[PDB]
Order: sequence, then structure tokens, then C-alpha cells
Amino acid sequence: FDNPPTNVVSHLNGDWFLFGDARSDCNHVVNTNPRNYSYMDLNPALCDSGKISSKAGNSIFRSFHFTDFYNYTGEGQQIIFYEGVNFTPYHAFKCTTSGSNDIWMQNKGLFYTQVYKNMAVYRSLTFVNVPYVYNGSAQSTALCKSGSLVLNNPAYIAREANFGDYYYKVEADFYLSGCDEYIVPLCIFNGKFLSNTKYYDDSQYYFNKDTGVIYGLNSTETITTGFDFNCHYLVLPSGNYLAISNELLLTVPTKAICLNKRKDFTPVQVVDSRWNNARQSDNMTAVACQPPYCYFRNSTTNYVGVYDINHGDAGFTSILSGLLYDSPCFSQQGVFRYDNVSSVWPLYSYGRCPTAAD
Amino acid sequence: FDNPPTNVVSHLNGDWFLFGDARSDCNHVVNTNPRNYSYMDLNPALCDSGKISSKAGNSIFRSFHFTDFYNYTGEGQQIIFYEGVNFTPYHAFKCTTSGSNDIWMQNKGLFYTQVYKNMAVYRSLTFVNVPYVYNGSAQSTALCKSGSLVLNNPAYIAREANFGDYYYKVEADFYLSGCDEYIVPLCIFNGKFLSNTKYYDDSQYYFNKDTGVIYGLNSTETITTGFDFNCHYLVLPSGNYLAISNELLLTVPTKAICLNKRKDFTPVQVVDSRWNNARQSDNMTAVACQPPYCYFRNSTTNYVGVYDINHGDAGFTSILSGLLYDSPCFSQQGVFRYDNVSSVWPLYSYGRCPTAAD
Ligand SMILES: *[C@@H]1O[C@H](CO)[C@@H](O[C@@H]2O[C@H](CO)[C@@H](O)[C@H](O)[C@H]2NC(C)=O)[C@H](O)[C@H]1NC(C)=O
Ligand SMILES: *[C@@H]1O[C@H](CO)[C@@H](O[C@@H]2O[C@H](CO)[C@@H](O)[C@H](O)[C@H]2NC(C)=O)[C@H](O)[C@H]1NC(C)=O
Ligand SMILES: CO[C@]1(C(=O)O)C[C@H](OC(C)=O)[C@@H](NC(C)=O)[C@H]([C@H](O)[C@H](O)COC(C)=O)O1
Ligand SMILES: CO[C@]1(C(=O)O)C[C@H](OC(C)=O)[C@@H](NC(C)=O)[C@H]([C@H](O)[C@H](O)COC(C)=O)O1
Ligand SMILES: *[C@@H]1O[C@H](CO)[C@@H](O)[C@H](O)[C@H]1NC(C)=O
Ligand SMILES: *[C@@H]1O[C@H](CO)[C@@H](O)[C@H](O)[C@H]1NC(C)=O
Ligand SMILES: *[C@@H]1O[C@H](CO)[C@@H](O)[C@H](O)[C@H]1NC(C)=O
Ligand SMILES: *[C@@H]1O[C@H](CO)[C@@H](O)[C@H](O)[C@H]1NC(C)=O
Ligand SMILES: *[C@@H]1O[C@H](CO)[C@@H](O)[C@H](O)[C@H]1NC(C)=O
Ligand SMILES: *[C@@H]1O[C@H](CO)[C@@H](O)[C@H](O)[C@H]1NC(C)=O
Ligand SMILES: *[C@@H]1O[C@H](CO)[C@@H](O)[C@H](O)[C@H]1NC(C)=O
Ligand SMILES: *[C@@H]1O[C@H](CO)[C@@H](O)[C@H](O)[C@H]1NC(C)=O
Ligand SMILES: *[C@@H]1O[C@H](CO)[C@@H](O)[C@H](O)[C@H]1NC(C)=O
Ligand SMILES: *[C@@H]1O[C@H](CO)[C@@H](O)[C@H](O)[C@H]1NC(C)=O
Ligand SMILES: [K+]
Ligand SMILES: [K+]
Repeated sequence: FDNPPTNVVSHLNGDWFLFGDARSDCNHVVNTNPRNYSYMDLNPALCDSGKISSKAGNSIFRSFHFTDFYNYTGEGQQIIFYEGVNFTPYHAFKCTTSGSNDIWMQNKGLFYTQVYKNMAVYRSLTFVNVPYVYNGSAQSTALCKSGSLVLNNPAYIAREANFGDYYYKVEADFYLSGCDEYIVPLCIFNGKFLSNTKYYDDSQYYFNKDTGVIYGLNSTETITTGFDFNCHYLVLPSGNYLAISNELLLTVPTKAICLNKRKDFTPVQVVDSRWNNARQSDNMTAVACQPPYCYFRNSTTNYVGVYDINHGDAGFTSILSGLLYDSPCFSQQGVFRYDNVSSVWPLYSYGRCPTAAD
Repeated sequence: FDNPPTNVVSHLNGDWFLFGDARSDCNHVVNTNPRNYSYMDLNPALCDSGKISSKAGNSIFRSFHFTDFYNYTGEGQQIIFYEGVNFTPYHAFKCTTSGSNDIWMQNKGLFYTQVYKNMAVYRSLTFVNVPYVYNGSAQSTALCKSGSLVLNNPAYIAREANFGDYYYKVEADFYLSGCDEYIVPLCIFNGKFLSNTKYYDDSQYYFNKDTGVIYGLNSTETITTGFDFNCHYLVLPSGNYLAISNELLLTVPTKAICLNKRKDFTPVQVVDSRWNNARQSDNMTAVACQPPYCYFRNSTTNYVGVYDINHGDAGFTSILSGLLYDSPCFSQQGVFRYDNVSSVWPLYSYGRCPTAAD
């Protein structure tokens, strides 16, 4: 008898949910010709399960920030993630041509940190639009963009006619409702921002009108180039808020991650989402995935897909294969198929776990 | 054979530490006459261990906020707490005679929440003085006090000579060094605060000069009585900060909980700290003590001490008795003395845990 920790994602019972991308997007097949499921790492037998929310070409972070939006939606006791690759150093995203992808990688890590931590204590994740009211005559403006990627959360509001510089103070009202908690971005350009001969230091506050909490960020960088849009990811309660800009452009949330249905602490499972080695990936989801709230799974091999080089890999297919059955014990080291005896002590475990005793 | 979960605090190996009060203060005995150890729930055999930091009449919260200060100091992999009673509804603390003990109970809960969460990931806790510089000629003033309890953290700075009201903006610089992280209070009077015929709305911000993060609290209550000093407990990095007051009195930290030596996630153990039923206690440490970061232990009986009615209880002596030996498995349900087989599945477990399988 053998009960080793196994390198899979699985589930204790039927109460689970997976968020993903093309590699687990059953619907994508309609856009293959001829129709072919080999682009998937997920087993197509799971296509009717109702336990998957995935979109080819997307990721939760990508949908959070950009106009390229998929309404990821799901509920379960155990949450599993196999997405992230659709925002990587490969995309070379920066708000401006003299920006920094490293900043955006930092943003990515901070975002997934909050997602993973919160999905260990909430059953349900979806996206909600955040309504806001701005009183001026200025409209929103797409200041942050690169190729096909256009930032739309937070929104930037243009300067009013009457102002000749960016030293002004303006505000908008944004209202959070419908969820137990909300993940929203609070961001600034952290750097010396040149506009019409003057260098600015972006400043943005959010204010909960009823709790009275102020969350703010002021620019502190002294560099005049190679800077970008630094974001923090706030986990906020329902309420009515002001977004108060003290310098540069007013920014306000337009989308939130909607967290609902508090649950007993249940660690999430995260699968490394990367490209074939020919493309630059990042380890930000690994950084974000820590005990006790998350188990991280990765293959030992290069991603080499059979459909194309970036889709349908033996290693990741193996990892996802655990979704085809129930497993009793989840641990840092892997999943144990039996709940009785093992040769190693499971670490940070969840479920019915074996003893490594005599 | 029998391996039930047991209602004790214990330790996996010798790497542990206990924070407490008189009920575990070996030194107190010098202040008994004749000398008598029966005031303790801790076994005196542990008096030479070097693994206890306790002071009769004190608590970590009490020392955090008030002039009645004990420098709680300790390091261990597994941290245990048996303190809190020395700040309870019994003490009837309020900043003013028309204040609110309920507010202070809320403060207590919020504080212990941060302590317990952080001591699951740091080995070391102590107190550090927080130096600050205020530029005015005004001195500190003890605005919040009740009987023998006098608040000294945060400090209040009096108004300057030149000001005739409390609508002013002033600041101090405070510097955090020597620790990985710091717990500091950010507080305001949350209410309509009457001074010389005018009603004020307290406002206080802290600003990290290098990260550029602003943490602020503004008063939102409309009541003119029955309000008090609402605190939030920030977990901050080393750095140089400004305390920026926008209304009422400037407040600034004078003491921090010093968190050092990051460790692998290890749940803390907390023992209910209460008075005999003749006195009003509270459940704020229970509220603060949640999975997966904390296990809470409580006796099933009234606290009835043998030394006096509030010292030396059979139930709590029993709970602490587990410190006299090593135990392999810690769980929500209790401590299992054996790592092999049990009849229940340990929940949120830490250590070498038994299987409830056939
Ligand atoms: C954060 O940045 C804002 C905007 O720069 C600061 O507010 C401005 O501060 C300068 C003083 O250096 C004044 O000249 C402006 O009038 C202020 N603008 C406002 C209030 O809209 C703000 O003080 C910074 N917050 C801090 C340091 O906590
Ligand atoms: C938090 O409270 C402060 C102090 O009341 C507010 O700052 C004052 O706001 C009033 C406007 O209602 C002005 O009359 C004062 O001049 C301001 N004092 C200052 C800036 O020192 C502040 O706006 C509040 N913060 C919010 C609402 O985010
Ligand atoms: C109009 O040309 C410039 C300028 O020098 O003013 C070029 C300037 O480009 C620079 C400095 O590399 C751009 N600022 C930034 C940080 O990208 C700056 C801004 O895009 C532009 O001023 C609008 O700024 C705001 C705050 O909306 O535009
Ligand atoms: C001087 O008498 C009074 C006053 O009406 O002004 C009584 C006043 O007592 C009240 C309103 O119950 C006190 N304010 C509060 C909230 O306790 C108030 C303050 O203690 C005093 O004004 C000092 O206030 C500040 C901000 O230092 O003092
Ligand atoms: C996403 O889908 C959920 C479920 O249908 C819905 O409640 C929510 O409003 C949607 N969010 C959008 C479209 O932003
Ligand atoms: C992520 O990558 C950096 C190197 O770029 C490394 O320092 C860090 O340890 C990595 N973290 C994880 C969790 O793999
Ligand atoms: C995943 O494993 C592959 C192959 O060992 C390795 O190249 C890669 O760095 C790992 N990814 C992370 C995020 O650790
Ligand atoms: C599906 O794609 C795989 C991998 O490219 C290929 O071997 C196979 O011919 C395809 N099947 C069909 C029916 O096109
Ligand atoms: C462990 O469980 C497996 C599967 O039921 C079984 O083959 C083996 O005998 C068990 N070992 C025990 C109970 O010691
Ligand atoms: C508390 O004790 C520790 C250890 O001796 C010391 O480093 C620290 O400065 C003390 N804190 C005080 C006295 O505020
Ligand atoms: C604390 O006491 C209140 C009643 O005052 C109760 O609602 C709450 O559930 C209690 N919490 C715990 C953890 O015992
Ligand atoms: C501890 O147990 C006692 C006796 O059952 C009970 O009265 C008390 O409410 C409990 N305390 C907490 C914080 O639950
Ligand atoms: C210690 O106190 C206990 C409980 O009050 C009492 O029974 C005993 O007489 C005391 N012992 C001494 C030596 O005073
Ligand atoms: C459990 O361990 C105890 C103590 O060693 C022993 O008495 C008992 O036989 C063990 N049961 C097993 C190994 O099934
Ligand atoms: K801004
Ligand atoms: K203040």
C-alpha cells in the first residue's frame, strides 16, 4: 500500500469551483475548426458540471482592470484557480511607453493575494459594476493603455475646463452594494509626472462616509521616467464612498470583485498559469499563494501543448485530472487519496488526513 | 485505548511562550505573606522555565494603552496567552464620565485580533517606545482617564497658545524602527465633541513618508453624549511617519507592539481570561480568537479561586496543566496526546495528528 502526496488539484466532495482560461474553457471549442478539445488541460468530461468559469484569453486580473472583460462567476466551498497567464511580462503592459511592467507585476501579485485570501472565507465570487457620480462636466479618459489593453478600472476623470494645471482637488461618489465585501483598486502614478512643463505627484484618497475611514496614497518616487501606475487592492465593506483626488487626475473604481457568503476557512488551490518557456511568464501567483490559505501546484516540466505550443500540456493535464474524483486530504505537499495512513505528515492540511505514525 | 481531544494548552516541543497575568506570575509570590503560590493557575514547577512573561494586575492591552505598564516580552514558535481580565467591563473604563465602556470593549477585541493574527507568524513580541517630535510649544495632556487608569498611548497634544478653537491642523513626526512590524493605535473621539460652546468632529491621519500610504479616521457619529475614543490597530512597517491632526487634539503613538522574527504559520493558543461571575467580564478575546490562526480554550465552570475568589481555579489550572508536557496535535476541538488514532477528525490542526479512519 502506497499513499503519497499527489500533485493534483481535487475536491473533498462535490462542493467546488474552478476559475480559468482557455485551458479550461469548454465553450472555446465552438471557435475551433474543426472542433477539437485538445486545447484544454481540463478533462472535457467536466464540461457539463456547472463548476467552471473560464474564458479563453482572459484572467481575473485582466478582467478586473481592463476593457477586455469576462464576468468570472462562481461559488463553492473549495475554490480552485488555473489562470493568470493572460497578464504576464509577455504582454509587456505599461501605462505609457516609458512605464514599467515590473510595477504591473507587483500589482498582479497584490491583487491575487487578496483574491486567494478572501476566497478561503467566501463561497462566492463575481464581478459587479461600481456606480459613481462625478459632478463636473469632464468625462473619463483612457490615460493608461498599451496595444489591445486599455485600463478601465479605476477610471480617470479629465480635468475641468477652468483649470490650467493639475494642482486641483476634485471628488466623485462611488457606492458599494450587493456583496459582503468588495475588492477595489486604489492607484496612483508613483513618480514625477510631467505635464505641460510641470512635474506632479499624484494623490488619491477614498473615504467611507459612514465608517469614517480614509485610505490614501501619495506619490513618493523621485524618478521622472520608468515609473507607472501603482495599485493597492482594498477589501472594503458595503457603503457610500468619496474618491477625493488632491493632485493629477481623479481616479475612481468602476468594477469590484464581489465577495459573498461567508464560509468556514477552506484553503484555495492554485495552479501555476504560465506560457511555454519561449515566452516570459512570472511567479506572482506563487508569491500570492501562501499557507495556510492556499496550496500551490506546478508541473515539473516546460509547458508543451499539443494543440498549439501553449495549449494542451501533459503536466498540467495531470494536475487538473484530480478534479475527476474526490480526495480526502489536502496539504502543502499535495493531495492524499487515502485518509488512513501515510509515510509523511501532511502540512497545513485540510480534510480527513492520514497519520504517519507506526 | 483512548485519544480524545483534551481541554488544555500545551506545546509540540520546548519552543513555546506564555503571556499572562497574576495567575501565571511567578514573581508575585514575593508579594504574598506568608509566601504562597496558590494564587496561580500555572504550575509553579514552570517558574524556572524562562518561557513566561506575566504580571499580576496587568494585560497586554492594558500595557499598550495606559501608564500602568509592564514590558511583556517573549519569543517562541507556539505562543500561548492567558491574560485580558485586567481590562474588562468590571473596570468600567471610559475616557470621560459620559463615555462608553462598550467602545473600549470594541477596542479590546480589535487589538487582540491583531496580536493573535500576528503572533501566528512572528516568534517575538515585546514593547517599544515610539519616539516622536512635535514642533509647537504645547505639551501632552491626559485627556482620557478613569480612576487609576490613565491613557498614555496614543498621546494627546494640547492646543497651541495662539489658537482659540479646535479647527486647526498640526502635525508630529513619529519613527518606527527595530522591528519587522509594529502594532500602533490610530484613534479618534467618534462623536459630537463639545468644547467652549462648539461641537467638534475629531480627525486624525497617519502618513508613511516613504510608502506614501495615508491611514485616516474621521468622526462620523452624531451623538453628543455616550461616545468615546474609537481605536483602530494598524500593523505597520518600519519607517518615518507623520501624525497629521485636522481637528480636535493631535494624537500620536507612544508605544508599539514590536513584532520580530518571521516564522512558519503556527496557530496561537488563547485561554479565556475572566473574573469570578460576581464581576462582569467580556468575550472580546474569544471574538478575536478564530481559526485558522488561534485555538480558544475555556473551562466549563465559574472561576472559583482558592487563594481568593479570583485566583487559583481548578478548571483553569487544568487547562494550563498541559504546559507540563509535550503534545503532538493541536486542533479546534482540543489537544490530542497521541498522534496515531482517534475517533474524531481534528479540525484546523497543527502538529502530528491522528487519523479517525478504520
Ligand atoms: C498628499 O498629496 C496632496 C496633494 O499634493 C497634499 O495636499 C497638497 O499639499 C500641498 C502642500 O505641499 C498644498 O500646496 C496643496 O494645497 C495640498 N492640496 C490639497 C490639500 O488638495 C497632501 O498634503 C498629501 N497628504 C499627506 C502629506 O498626508
Ligand atoms: C476629515 O476631517 C477633516 C477635519 O474636519 C476635514 O478637513 C476639514 O474639512 C472642512 C470642510 O468641511 C474644512 O472647513 C477644513 O478646512 C478642513 N480642515 C483641514 C483640511 O485641515 C477633511 O476634509 C475630512 N477628510 C475627508 C472628508 O476625507
Ligand atoms: C503633451 O505631451 C506631454 C507633456 O509633456 O505634457 C508628454 C508627456 O510625456 C512624457 C513626460 O514622457 C506626458 N506625460 C507623461 C507622464 O506621459 C504628458 C501627459 O500625457 C499630458 O500632459 C496629459 O497629462 C494628464 C495628467 O492628463 O503629455
Ligand atoms: C470646559 O468644560 C467643557 C466644555 O464645555 O468646554 C465641558 C465638556 O464636557 C461635556 C461636553 O460633557 C468637555 N467636553 C467633553 C466632550 O468632555 C470640554 C473639554 O474637556 C474641554 O473643552 C477641553 O477640550 C479639548 C478638546 O481639550 O470641557
Ligand atoms: C456577473 O454575473 C453575475 C451573475 O449573473 C451578475 O449578478 C453580475 O451582475 C454580473 N456582473 C457584471 C455584468 O458586471
Ligand atoms: C519569485 O521570483 C523571484 C525572482 O524573480 C524570487 O526572488 C522569489 O523567491 C520567487 N517567489 C516564489 C514564491 O517563487
Ligand atoms: C514551475 O515549475 C517549472 C518547471 O520546474 C519552473 O520552471 C517554474 O519556475 C515554476 N513556476 C513557479 C511559479 O514556481
Ligand atoms: C485535434 O488536435 C490534435 C492535436 O493537434 C490532433 O492530433 C488531432 O488531429 C485533432 N483532432 C481533430 C478531430 O481535428
Ligand atoms: C489504507 O486504506 C487502503 C484503502 O482502503 C487499504 O488498502 C489499506 O489496508 C489501509 N491501511 C490501513 C487501514 O492500515
Ligand atoms: C522591553 O524589553 C525588551 C527586552 O529587554 C527591550 O528590548 C525593550 O526595549 C523594552 N521596551 C520598553 C522598555 O519599552
Ligand atoms: C460574544 O458575546 C456576544 C453577546 O454579547 C455574542 O453575540 C457573540 O456571539 C459572542 N462571541 C463569541 C465568540 O463568544
Ligand atoms: C467560558 O465558559 C463559561 C462557563 O461555561 C461561560 O460562562 C463563558 O461565557 C465562557 N466564556 C467565553 C468567552 O465563551
Ligand atoms: C496557601 O493558601 C491556601 C489557600 O488559601 C491555604 O489553604 C494555605 O493555608 C496557604 N499556605 C500557606 C503556607 O500559607
Ligand atoms: C496508539 O498509540 C498508543 C500509545 O503508543 C498505543 O497504546 C496504541 O496501541 C496505538 N494504537 C495504534 C497504533 O493503533
Ligand atoms: K489623483
Ligand atoms: K485629531
